[PDB]
Amino acid sequence: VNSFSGYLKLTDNVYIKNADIVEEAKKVKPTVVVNAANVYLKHGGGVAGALNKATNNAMQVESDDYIATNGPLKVGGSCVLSGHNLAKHCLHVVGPNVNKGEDIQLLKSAYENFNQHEVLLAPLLSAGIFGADPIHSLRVCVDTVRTNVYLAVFDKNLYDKLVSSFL
Ligand SMILES: CO[C@H]1O[C@H](COP(=O)(O)OP(=O)(O)OC[C@H]2O[C@@H](n3cnc4c(N)ncnc43)[C@H](O)[C@@H]2O)[C@@H](O)[C@H]1O
Repeated sequence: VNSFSGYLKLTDNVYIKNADIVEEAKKVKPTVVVNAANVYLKHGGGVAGALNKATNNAMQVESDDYIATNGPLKVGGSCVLSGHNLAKHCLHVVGPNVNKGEDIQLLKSAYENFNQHEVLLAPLLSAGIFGADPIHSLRVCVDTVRTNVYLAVFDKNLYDKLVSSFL
């Protein structure tokens, strides 16, 4: 469990690696993998689609069942579901959809959900299709998360820009 390796330490509790979060989950066997979700847990692409594909669609079946019973999440909110074959648990976190006008301050609330877990494998919330500036998402993560977060950044150019901008 939690076999993290090859990360660059950014702060006392935030680590970063240029990697596909799916390949990391398979190597690391984390207690918790974070999904960058929407409020309906419809895992249509990005991190969410990659995680769902790696669970052979079991994540989407489980998510549909949960939402049908319980209703949508709130923006900035989260829910723990099974991690299936990738992790013990998946923490589905809804960052704000900045491009659609949702309040970017909810990125703080989104990252605050990480603090209920001692160690997490995670992506940069809202930094893809939701349109938040990745450097900003990293800054909010560093300022908000107090537990141990291992960030997987798939794109090499972005990873280099994030590490350069942080260094
Ligand atoms: C389309 O629907 C989905 O996207 C919506 C949520 O959008 P988001 O902006 O919060 O998250 P996204 O996943 O787009 O990117 C977050 C960050 O992870 C990077 N990245 C992408 N794939 C990655 C991978 N396999 N491994 C590591 N890093 C990855 C991105 O380059 C970006 O920096 C929601 O509706 C959801 O169902």
